[PDB]
Amino acid sequence: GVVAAAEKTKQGGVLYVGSKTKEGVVHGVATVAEKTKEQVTNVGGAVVTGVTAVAQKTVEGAGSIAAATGFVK
Amino acid sequence: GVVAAAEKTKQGGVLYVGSKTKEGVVHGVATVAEKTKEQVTNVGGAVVTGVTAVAQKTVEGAGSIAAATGFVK
Amino acid sequence: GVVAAAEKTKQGGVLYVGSKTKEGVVHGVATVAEKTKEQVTNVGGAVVTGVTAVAQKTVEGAGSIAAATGFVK
Amino acid sequence: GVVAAAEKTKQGGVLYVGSKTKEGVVHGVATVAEKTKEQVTNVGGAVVTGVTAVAQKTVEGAGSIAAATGFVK
Amino acid sequence: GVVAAAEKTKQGGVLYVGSKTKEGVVHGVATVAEKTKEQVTNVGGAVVTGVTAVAQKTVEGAGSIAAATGFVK
Amino acid sequence: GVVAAAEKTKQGGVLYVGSKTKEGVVHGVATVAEKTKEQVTNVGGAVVTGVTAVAQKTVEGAGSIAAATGFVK
Amino acid sequence: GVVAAAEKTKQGGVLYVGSKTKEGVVHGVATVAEKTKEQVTNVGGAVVTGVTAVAQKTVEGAGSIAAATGFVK
Amino acid sequence: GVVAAAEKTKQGGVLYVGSKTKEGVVHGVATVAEKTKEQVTNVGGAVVTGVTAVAQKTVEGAGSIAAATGFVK
Amino acid sequence: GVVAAAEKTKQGGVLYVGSKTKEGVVHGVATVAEKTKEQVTNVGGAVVTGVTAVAQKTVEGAGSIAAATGFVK
Amino acid sequence: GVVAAAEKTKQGGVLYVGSKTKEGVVHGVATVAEKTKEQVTNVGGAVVTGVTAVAQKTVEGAGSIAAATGFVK
Repeated sequence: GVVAAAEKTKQGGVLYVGSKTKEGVVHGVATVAEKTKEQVTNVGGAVVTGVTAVAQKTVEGAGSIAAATGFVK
Repeated sequence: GVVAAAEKTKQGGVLYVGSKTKEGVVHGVATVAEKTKEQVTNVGGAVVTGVTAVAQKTVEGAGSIAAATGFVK
Repeated sequence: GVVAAAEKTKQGGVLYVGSKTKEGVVHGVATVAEKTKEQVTNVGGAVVTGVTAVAQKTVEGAGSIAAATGFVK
Repeated sequence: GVVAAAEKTKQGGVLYVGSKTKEGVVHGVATVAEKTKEQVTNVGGAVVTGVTAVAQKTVEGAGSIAAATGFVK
Repeated sequence: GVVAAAEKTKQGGVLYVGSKTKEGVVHGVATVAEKTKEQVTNVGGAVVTGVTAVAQKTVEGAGSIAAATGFVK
Repeated sequence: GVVAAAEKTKQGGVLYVGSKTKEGVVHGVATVAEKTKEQVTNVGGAVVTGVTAVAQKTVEGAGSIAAATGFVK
Repeated sequence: GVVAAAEKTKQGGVLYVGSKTKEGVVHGVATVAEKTKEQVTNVGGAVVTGVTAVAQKTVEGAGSIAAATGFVK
Repeated sequence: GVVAAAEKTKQGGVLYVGSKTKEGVVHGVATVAEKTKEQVTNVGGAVVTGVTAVAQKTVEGAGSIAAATGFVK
Repeated sequence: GVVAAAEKTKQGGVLYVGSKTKEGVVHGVATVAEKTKEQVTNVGGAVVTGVTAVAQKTVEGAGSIAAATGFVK
Repeated sequence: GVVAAAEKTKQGGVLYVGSKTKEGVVHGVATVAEKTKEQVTNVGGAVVTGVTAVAQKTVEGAGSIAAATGFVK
């Protein structure tokens, strides 16, 4: 039983980023592999992957990830 | 049983990013592989992958990911 | 049983991004592979993949992903 | 049983992006593969893949993805 | 049983994008493959794939995707 | 005085190339340019530009090239 | 005075190349440039630019190249 | 005075190359430049630029190159 | 006076190369530059630039190169 | 006076190379530069630049190179 559950129940500044760059090489979430069996990537949140990466008020509610990998059994 | 469930029940500034760049190479969520069996990528959230990547108020409710990979059984 | 369920029940600033770039190469969610069996990509959220990628108020309700991969059984 | 269910029941700023770019190459959700068996891509959300990719208020309700891949059984 | 169900029951700013670009090459959701068996792409949401890709208020209700691929049985 | 002069006065094996290729992209003598004034290409000899390029006993006599480029004077 | 002169006065084995290739990209004599004034390419000899490039007994007599470039004077 | 002169006056084995390759990228004589004034390439000899480049008995007589570049004077 | 002169006056084994390669990237004579004035490349000899580059008995007579670059005077 | 002169006057084994390689990246004669004035490359001899580079009996006669660079005078 691989169960994920999420509930969100609502009974309802300045951010300056000045970037000046030359030759920007960016890798974010990388999985490099040879001779694998499983390559699982779950993103319940945020992956902000700029050369200028700004993430404001981003992952702000009720996230659930349930990963079951392998299980030769 | 691979179950994902999500509920969202609602009973209802300045962000400056100035980027100046030359030669921007960006990789976000990469899975590079040789001789795999499974390559799973679930995105219940956000993958913001610019050279200028801004993510404001992004992943803000009730996300569920249920991944079951492999299971030779 | 691979079940995903999502419910959303509603009983109801400034963001400046100035980008100036030369030679922008961007990869977002990449799965590169040789000799796989499965290549699954579920996007219940957002994949914003510019050279200038802005994502405002994006993934804001009731997402569910249920992936079951492999299962040689 | 591969079931996906989604319900949405409703009982009912400034975003400037100024981009100036030369030589923009963009890849979004890529699955590159040799000798696969399955290549599944489900998009219940948004894939915004510009050179200037803006996604405002985008994935805002009741998404469900249920993927079952493989199952040699 | 590969079932998808969706219900939507309704009992009922400024976004400037100024893009100036030369040589824009854009790939969105790509599945490139040699020697596959299945290549499935379901889009229950949005795939906005410009050189200038804007997606405002886009994927805003009751989406369901149920994919069952493979199943050698 | 841009002078070229050539005189040729005559008082008068096995070469196996087995090529097997897929996806061959070949560029030979390329001059790629933006905002030039002169683009001169003189070929007094041989430019053999195959995917399988064999040149046997090719440039075997009395070649002269006299190039004068620019000369703002 | 840009002078080239060439005179050729004549008072008169096994080469196996077995190539097996996939994805061959070949560039030979390339001049890539932005904001030039002169782009001169003289070939008095041989430019053999295959994926399989064989040049046997090729540039075998009396070649002359006289290049005068620029000369703001 | 930019003078080139060449005279050739004639008073008159096994080479096995077995190549097996995947993903061959080859650059030979490259001049890559931004904001130049002169880009001169003289080839009085041989440029053999394969993925399998064999050059047998190639540049075997009387070559002359006379390059005069610049000369602001 | 930029003079080149060449004279060639004639009063007249086994080489096995077995190459097996994957992912071969080859650069030969490269001149990469930003903000130059002159980019001169004279080849009176041989530039053999394979992934498998064999050069047998190649540059075997009477080569002359006379380069005069710059000369602000 | 930039003079080059060459004269060649003629009054007239086993070499096994077994190479097996994966991921070969080769750079030969490279001149990488930012803010130059002159970039001169004279090749009166041989530049053999394989992943498997064999040069047998190659530069075997009468080569002359006369380079004069700069000379602000």
